Amino acid sequence: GEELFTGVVPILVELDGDVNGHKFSVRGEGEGDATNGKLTLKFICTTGKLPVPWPTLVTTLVQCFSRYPDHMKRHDFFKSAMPEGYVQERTISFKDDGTYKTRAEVKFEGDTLVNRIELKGIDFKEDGNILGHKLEYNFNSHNVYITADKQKNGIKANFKIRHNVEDGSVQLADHYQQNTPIGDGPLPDNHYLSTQSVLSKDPNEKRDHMVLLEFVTAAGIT
Amino acid sequence: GEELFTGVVPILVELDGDVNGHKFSVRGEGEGDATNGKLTLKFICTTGKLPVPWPTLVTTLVQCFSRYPDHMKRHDFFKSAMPEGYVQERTISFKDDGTYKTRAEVKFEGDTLVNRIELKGIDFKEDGNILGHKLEYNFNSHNVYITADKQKNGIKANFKIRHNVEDGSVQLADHYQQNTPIGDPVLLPDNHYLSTQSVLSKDPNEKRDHMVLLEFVTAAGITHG
Ligand SMILES: *c1ccc(O)c2ncccc12
Ligand SMILES: *c1ccc(O)c2ncccc12
Ligand SMILES: [Cs+]
Ligand SMILES: [Cs+]
Ligand SMILES: [Cs+]
Ligand SMILES: [Cs+]
Ligand SMILES: [Cs+]
Ligand SMILES: [Cs+]
Ligand SMILES: [Cs+]
Ligand SMILES: [Cs+]
Ligand SMILES: [Cs+]
Repeated sequence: GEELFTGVVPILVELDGDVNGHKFSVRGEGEGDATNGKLTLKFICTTGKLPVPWPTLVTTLVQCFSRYPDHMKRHDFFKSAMPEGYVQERTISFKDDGTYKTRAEVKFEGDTLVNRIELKGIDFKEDGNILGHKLEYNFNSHNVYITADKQKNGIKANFKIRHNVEDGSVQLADHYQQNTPIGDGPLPDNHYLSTQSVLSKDPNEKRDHMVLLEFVTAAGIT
Repeated sequence: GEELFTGVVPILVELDGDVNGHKFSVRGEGEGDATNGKLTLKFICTTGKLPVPWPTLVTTLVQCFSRYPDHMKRHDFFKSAMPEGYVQERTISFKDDGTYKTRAEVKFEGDTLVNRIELKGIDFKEDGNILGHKLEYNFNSHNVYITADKQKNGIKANFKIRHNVEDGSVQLADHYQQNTPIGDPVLLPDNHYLSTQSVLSKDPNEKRDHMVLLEFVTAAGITHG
């Protein structure tokens, strides 16, 4: 599938979410360069104010843009499932707080890469770090370990994401990730990805938004 | 002094370190844009394989290229020391491990911003996160609290750097930083903070132990202003 990702590919992300009843929608437009492992996107909240902090939606808001080095091309599941695409289902548990439950489809629609997502956050408490909006405008992770699930013909990943809290503490986010191809065609070994995220604001944007620049690279101590 | 950083300024970094007896040198070339708070550099180890993981040297490998907002220009200590420059002394205590001790001079040689540092690390353990090289190739986002030292006509800062470890844990690096002008008039700031976001990458066309660093630093904390 590593064919349609040479050159720059336009990205559209659509998310419809519901956290504790608070229903919202986010639309992100941009473009990705898998050759350089580069993502340049801009998300806005189409419905109004975002009920959760932007960093909390980073993991949910296209791993098919990660740069796989030429000697690790056998590890690329994300590209392989294209243009048929894959389904990314996730469960994100926030320590001492609520839980995100996401289901998304990442596929090629025309010559534009699309990530369409349904999100259901429940049992979220306040003050907290999510509903109370006390997470800083940044993002830290790594390194994410991807395994193959040959029993479902997809991949499984489990990782811990630490969100920096404004007081100086740390908000834990346990990600349990499952990916399963839509079509049939394409099974990687134990490898890790290395995305690096930087968050900013559009000075000419008076709405709720997040400008995301990202650097994803595949690597492996094997 | 701030008018020296309008536009793109070339940057030369030179780091000479000694960790547990292991001597090493790092040479960095790049350019910085203080208006956008952008910072592009490339560091190489000219003495061979780096004895320490790259992330631990990022904090020591030029805060005069940070983006200060229009209303906080009067609180920009770093640019006001230019072109004569400033001295930046640091003690970095790694929790349950050794300690870096650094002293740097950041000044304008010709039309080039040069950071010449001296590093000495002691009491590091071999099977630890640093000498055992257990740290992941990244760098977390941070918020530094910059305060004014009116007794040294300079500034003070103390912060916590979290380096990611391979086993899914965190290696804490406690930084103690003090910046002093030469004397020689400098702007002493009010209580404010810097926000830092870095990205480390490699050059595939380099066969030497290196680090390609991209960095975005912005200033905030003062209410208008
Ligand atoms: C997805 C998007 C951005 C990140 O920084 C990231 N880190 C770790 C795992 C997944 C992921
Ligand atoms: C210097 C460079 C990059 C960083 O991320 C950083 N963080 C905190 C203090 C200093 C510093
Ligand atoms: Cs743009
Ligand atoms: Cs939970
Ligand atoms: Cs499951
Ligand atoms: Cs040499
Ligand atoms: Cs290293
Ligand atoms: Cs120590
Ligand atoms: Cs980062
Ligand atoms: Cs001191
Ligand atoms: Cs002096």
